[PDB]
This record gives sequence, C-alpha cells and structure tokens, in this order.
Amino acid sequence: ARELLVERDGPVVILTMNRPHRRNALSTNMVSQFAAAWDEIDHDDGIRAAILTGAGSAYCVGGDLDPATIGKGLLLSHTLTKPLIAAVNGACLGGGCEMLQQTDIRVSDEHATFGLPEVQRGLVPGAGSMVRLKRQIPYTKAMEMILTGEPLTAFEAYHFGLVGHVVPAGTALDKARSLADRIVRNGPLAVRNAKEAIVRSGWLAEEDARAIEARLTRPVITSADAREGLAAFKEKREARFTGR
Amino acid sequence: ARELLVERDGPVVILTMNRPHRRNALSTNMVSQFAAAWDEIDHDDGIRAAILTGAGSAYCVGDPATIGKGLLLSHTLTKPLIAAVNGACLGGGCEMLQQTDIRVSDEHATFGLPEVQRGLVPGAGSMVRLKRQIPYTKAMEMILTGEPLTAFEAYHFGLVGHVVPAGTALDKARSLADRIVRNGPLAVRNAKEAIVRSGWLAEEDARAIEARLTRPVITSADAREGLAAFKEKREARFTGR
Amino acid sequence: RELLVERDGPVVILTMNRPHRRNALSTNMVSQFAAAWDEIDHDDGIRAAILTGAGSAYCVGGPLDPATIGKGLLLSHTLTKPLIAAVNGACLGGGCEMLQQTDIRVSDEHATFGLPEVQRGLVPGAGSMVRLKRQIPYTKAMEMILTGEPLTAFEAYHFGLVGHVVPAGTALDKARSLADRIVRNGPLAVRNAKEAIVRSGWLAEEDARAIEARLTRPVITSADAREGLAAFKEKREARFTGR
Repeated sequence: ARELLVERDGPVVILTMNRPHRRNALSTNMVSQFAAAWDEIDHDDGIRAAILTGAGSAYCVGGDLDPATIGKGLLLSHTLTKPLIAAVNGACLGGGCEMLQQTDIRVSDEHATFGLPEVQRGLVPGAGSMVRLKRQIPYTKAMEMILTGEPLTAFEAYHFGLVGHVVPAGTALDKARSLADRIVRNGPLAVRNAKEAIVRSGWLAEEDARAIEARLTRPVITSADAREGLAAFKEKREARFTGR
Repeated sequence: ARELLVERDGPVVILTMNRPHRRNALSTNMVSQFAAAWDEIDHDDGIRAAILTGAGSAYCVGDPATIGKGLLLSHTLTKPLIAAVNGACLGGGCEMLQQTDIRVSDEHATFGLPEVQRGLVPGAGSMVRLKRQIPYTKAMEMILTGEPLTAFEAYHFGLVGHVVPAGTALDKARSLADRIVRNGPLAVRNAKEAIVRSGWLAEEDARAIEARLTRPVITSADAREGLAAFKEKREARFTGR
Repeated sequence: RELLVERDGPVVILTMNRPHRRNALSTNMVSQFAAAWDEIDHDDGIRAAILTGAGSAYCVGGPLDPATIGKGLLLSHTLTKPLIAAVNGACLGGGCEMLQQTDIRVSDEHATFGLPEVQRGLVPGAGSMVRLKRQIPYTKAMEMILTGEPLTAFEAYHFGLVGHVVPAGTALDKARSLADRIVRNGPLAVRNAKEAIVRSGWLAEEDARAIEARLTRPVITSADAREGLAAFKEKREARFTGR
C-alpha cells in the first residue's frame, strides 16, 4: 500500500511508484519516501544498481546597418521572447540555416535541405553556427556540416534532430500553424519564462543553471495564470490566461 | 513585394522571407526588417507565437531540502538508476526521468511536460536539463507546446535508450541492472560521478574532474582483478576496492 | 611502426597497424600518434587527416611522459586539421575514446562501438566521461559507460556517434571522398571553423560568440574569401592558398 514500494533483490533495489488511483502521480509523501530511498541506496555499498518503475500500466502521470540592428535581425545577439516556429518549406542554406538555430520548433518539408556551405567559398558560418550547431545536434554531424559544407536531406535533418518534424511536400506551414495554435492556448507568462529559462540556463554549471531556472519559475508559480489553470480545472471550463 | 512579409492572424504572426527570385537570400533590407519584426513581436502582448517561412520553393538560401533531494533536483544518486518506463511518463515523472541514467520504454509509454498548458512550467530541472539530453528543437517543442512524445519518438530523439514490447520494460531494466552489477562497483560509481560532475564545463576543468575520479580506479584492486579475470576467461570477483 | 603514416597529396592517412592484436593502443602507438599529430598541425600542405585500422578491426583495447600520452590520445590536444574516422571494424575502449576527438565519422556496416572498461574494473578516463554525453544523447552515453556494452553500427548512427554507415569494406573509400571535399575547401576557413567550434564549446553564449567572432574576422578579410567569391561568380573551382 506504501506510495513508494522498495524491494531489494541482492545488489539491485527496485522502486515502484504506487498510487494507482492517480496513475502513480508524485505526492509529498512519495517524494519524502524517495528522499529516504536515495539515502539508503547511497549508503549501502552492497546496492550496485537501482531500478525505477510504476505500478500497473502507468509509470507516473506525474503531478501533485547598425551592429545592434544586424545582431538583432540575425538573432545572433538577440533571443526572441516568444516561441518561433520554422516552417522550412524548401532549401535552407547559409544564413537561413544559421538563423534556424534560433528558432525553437522546426517543421521540415519532405524536400527541404539544410546546409552551411560557407567553407566551400573560403568563408565560415560565423552567425552563431560554430557556437550553436554542436549544442543542438550530434557533434560529429555538426562538425561534418561546417567543415565539408555539404547539405543534409530533410530525412537526415530529422534523424540528427536538427528539425522536429518531416511532413509531406507543401504542408510545412500547415503543420507550423497547428503547432502555433497549441502554443497560443498555453499560459503566455509560462511559455515566455520557460523559453527564457531553457535558453539562459544554457549548459552552465548545473547549480548556477538551476538558480536561473528558479528565478524564472517563481513568478510563474505565483502568477494569476497559474491559479487560473487550476481553478479552470475544474470549475468545469477552459482556461482564460492573461500573461500575469 | 516587401522583402519580409509580416502577417498577423490573431495571436500568431507569420513572417515570410520574400525574395523568391533569389530563393529568399538575406539582404540588408531583410535583416533590418527582421529586427523591426522581432521588436514588434516582443513588445505586443497579444502576439503569443511567431512562424517563419519562405516565399515559393525555398525557405532561405542566405524540508525544502527533502523535496529537492526526493525529486533529484538538488541531489544526484551515487549509483546507476535505470528507468523501466512501463506506461505514461508525464510532468513530475518526466522531470525525474532526466536524473535517471539508463532508460527503457514500453512501446505504449508516452513522455511529456504539459505544465505550460495549465499556466505552469516544468521547474524541477527540465528547463536546465532537457535540451542537454536530447536535441534542442525537440526539448523546446516538448516544453513550449506541452504535447507528449510517443515511445518511438522518445527513442528517435534519444530521451530513452530502448523501446520494448508491452509489459516488458521491467524485464529489460533487470537485465541491464544485472550487467551493471557484474561491473566494478568503484569503477561504476566513479564513472557516473565523473560523467555528471564534468558536465558541459570548459574542457580543461572538466578533464581535471575526470582525472581526479579516474586515478583511484586505475590503481585499485578491482582493476587488477577485472583485467586478470578477462585474461583468464572467468567472472571478475569485485570488492569495490 | 605500429602507426603507418602515408600521404595522398593534401590528405594524410593514419593506419593503426597491429592487426594480430586488433590494433590495440600500445605505448609505442600512443607515442607515434603524438608525433603524427605534431606533424599534421605543422605541415601547411596537409588539409585533412583520415584515421583507420588494418585488418578486421579498427581499434580494440590497450615509460612515456604524461605529455606524450595526453597528446597522442588527443586527451589534452586538439588537432588543428579535420580528422576523419574510417571505422572499418570493432572500435572498443581506447579506440572509442579517441573517436570522440575525430570530427567526421564513417562506420563500416559491421563495426561496433563500445567502452567496456567498467567490466574490467576500469573507467574510460581518456575524455569519454567528459565528452560522450556532449556528443550523443545523455542516456545512451550513460548506458555505454555504465554497462560497458557495445553498439552496432546502425545504433551508433541512430544516436549520432557516427555520421555515416556504409557497405562492408568501404569506410576508407567514403572517408577519402569526404577528405577530397574538405581539401577543396578554404584551408584558413576550415582551420578557424574547427577552432571556433571546439573553443566556443558549451560556454556562456556571450563568451562563446566573442570567441567565434575573433576567429571569424581573419577569414572574412582573407585572400581566400575574395578568391572564393571570384570562383563562385566566374563558375570555376577556387584555387585557395590558406591566406
């Protein structure tokens, strides 16, 4: 009946989140029991591995020009405060592919290509690609793109996670609009602060990064929108967010 | 014929790079208009999302301590932690998943952080960590839209390391744990610590952290035994020394 | 020579050459790597390097000053020229550690990739604990190092550890082809691009972009950049000089 089951099988401990009536949603109780279980696992040298799972058929559903102008235009020195969705309808090369790295959500047409050919003409992709690309897709493919200058297909771009969708010819803007519609229904302060926390925390020392995250999370927790989210669910009615 | 068309449909702005005769190559004028669009999009509270696209064929050719520990927010486990994701993994479950090491997904599992849909954020580490662990664009998509990944997508983007048939995640996690259990305990512990603590820090500092944790492993009893057992064709008998 | 060093004009090919021991990293091979990297960085005529193994394996397993070891393994040293891995077969331990310092990576369909160190009471402490999670999805980097179990070529491709999987026996062929494309590119541009990519790392983006701008400037003002615009106006092959 305990909310976190703890089972020892020789050198392995199995932890089972156990609240079937809430499909194993975290509770203050379960979280206290987690803290205790981590201490046990850390202290007992005979425990060599731990497994985390959920009871039944759910794991945990969980809750409970001017250089200023140039830099800003290219999103090189500027980060957009709102979500930016790329509908990549075709060839995305050079400066286009440099700017793509400052888009958030990315839909590729079947026939789109992605490339930074700069080195082939004795230039470099110095509009952020050398800093950013390896942060966003696997290192070896970032390196390959920049040092060879050769383009990726849409399938490859999707394989290496440069984009998040590949869709039938001519439908990228349709799919982008559908994603946008989902975003505009979300809490606007929540969306803005989430993007800013994701971007500004970067890959910094985790402790500093978590401080950045907390600074942007606190205002969301205390917001009117956050309470509306709950009161809406449920005064049996959809949420009306205002961004405050 | 404006080089960057700006179109507003309610809370969405659509930006269209518009020099199709040049496959929408960036120009001075377009960059200037881009800057003005970003400013407009940032200032206007009624704009909640922007879409960027190209005209024609081309896109562009250029006790709080207890919660913190429990959620593994402020604590990192010293032993390997394997997630057997047997079903839906949403919100808090998906936040804590980022502090597991090795991850097995049931074919029917889904993975999501719906917080923004209720006016909240996944602030138990996800905004720090998710983009470090999977491709930036899918991390962004997950948090900003709040919509879940399927098991196949989670595996594609590397959120998980395995996808397995219905009801078999725990079986696979146990098999993985068995392999780890047979490995050198000091080596495993120090390896996890070195992986986590080196982080994405300046490589010089990161390697110093790695070297510190590696040195005691190299000179250990278990290293002599491990290499003897391998050579002698027998199970290593490790002690963590 | 446990490491063959051979030239094809601007391309240098390095072959780990102890096939009887599946090209295991020895003291002498690490020493010979260290000297090879020094030569490659110093020789302006070398525009790309390829690394591969003799026989069925690429590199499996493994008196010197620590600076020799550090340079040889590319632990404390970053090659100034592009390095292409032609992974012809098994790539385990030391070989998979060095792999993370190669830039472009071609895997034979039958190659495998792993760090079995913890299975023998060791850790992969030649950069893998630092680097692997930066280059592939965290959970798979964790699984590789903590379990010690290998990946197939198609799995390594899935997780972005390598950039290509090719038909059996053709990894060096594909590597030479990629090298030919690189050798035709601006050598100052390729050098400074690699330096900017590596040096910017995952640092605070303001600092990283300042690093990028400083390395970008001499490229933008170079003779090669001008020659590149002429050649991509006139519709001919560029003749670059690295200036």
